[PDB]
Amino acid sequence: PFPYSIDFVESKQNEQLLKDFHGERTGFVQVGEKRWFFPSRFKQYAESLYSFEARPDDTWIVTYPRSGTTWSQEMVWLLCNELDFETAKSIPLTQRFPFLEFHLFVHDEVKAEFLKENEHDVESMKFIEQLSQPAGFMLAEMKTPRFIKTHLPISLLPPSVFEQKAKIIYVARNPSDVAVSYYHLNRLYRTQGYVGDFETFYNYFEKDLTPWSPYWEHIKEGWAERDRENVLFMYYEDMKRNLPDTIRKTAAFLGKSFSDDQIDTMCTHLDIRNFRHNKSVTELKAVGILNSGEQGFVRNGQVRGNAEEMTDDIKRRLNEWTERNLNGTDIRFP
Ligand SMILES: [Cl-]
Repeated sequence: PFPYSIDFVESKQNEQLLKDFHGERTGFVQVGEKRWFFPSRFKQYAESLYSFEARPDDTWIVTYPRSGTTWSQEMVWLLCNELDFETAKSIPLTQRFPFLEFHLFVHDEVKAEFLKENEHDVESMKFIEQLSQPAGFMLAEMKTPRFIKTHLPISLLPPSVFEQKAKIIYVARNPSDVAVSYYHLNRLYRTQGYVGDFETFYNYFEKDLTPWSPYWEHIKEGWAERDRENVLFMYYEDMKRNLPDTIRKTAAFLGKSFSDDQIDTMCTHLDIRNFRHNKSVTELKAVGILNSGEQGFVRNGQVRGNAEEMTDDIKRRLNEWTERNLNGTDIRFP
């Protein structure tokens, strides 16, 4: 029984969101007192998501979007699979490390466009249809330890995750870098279908009218669980600043043990230079669900601490938003 209210966004805001977000064609919902933001299919799948059955040997990665999720998944999958680089290379990360709630973001009317554009390839069409099915069905069938990615906040996780004490890695990333990266995610994924500029996107993000917002409630919930024995909380910039410490610490949290030589191969694999050529960074592309015109940011990233999309006005608003939300907490980005 799904315990929280699911209400459509107020009529006029909902109308404006549909003008700017072409990946959704019915509308957007806000969930419970914190008003967690989702497209319409959340209402259809809320019960089946919430009653998903975690296992005590599951490894969950829980992040706000573009908070180091793909890099962490690659690091974690390898640490839990005896550094099997060959298997990691040959099987896509989306199969090795499925995304619990991706199916929320495949609207029937957008799916029909994808199918039209791939109508002459039966395998492409099966792939697209599967995107719209819950990952939970194939996860439930697995008889080996599972690796689950989600952006669902702590308060919307299946209660079975904490009941079973499944291990959770929570990664937090500073809101300036999240805003710019999440903007690019919204342009890259036609399931989002965002058409506007960075400033219009920041306006939505600051109002918690982007999926999995409120951002600050996401971070605070993660911070409020980090003391549990089955939760490891890290800041994105700390993880990237010291790969050897990140790898050892993560390995230790997961109950795994590796040599200096093994830690070194994992540092090489996860180095920004090599990771830029990793398959998990570049299937979605082949059926044209990724926008091939938006691979600029994928190839190049942002100028560190001064994204070209950033304006002094938006910088100042990010500072004030940060102050309002972190005042009277001990949360501090590196
Ligand atoms: Cl950070």
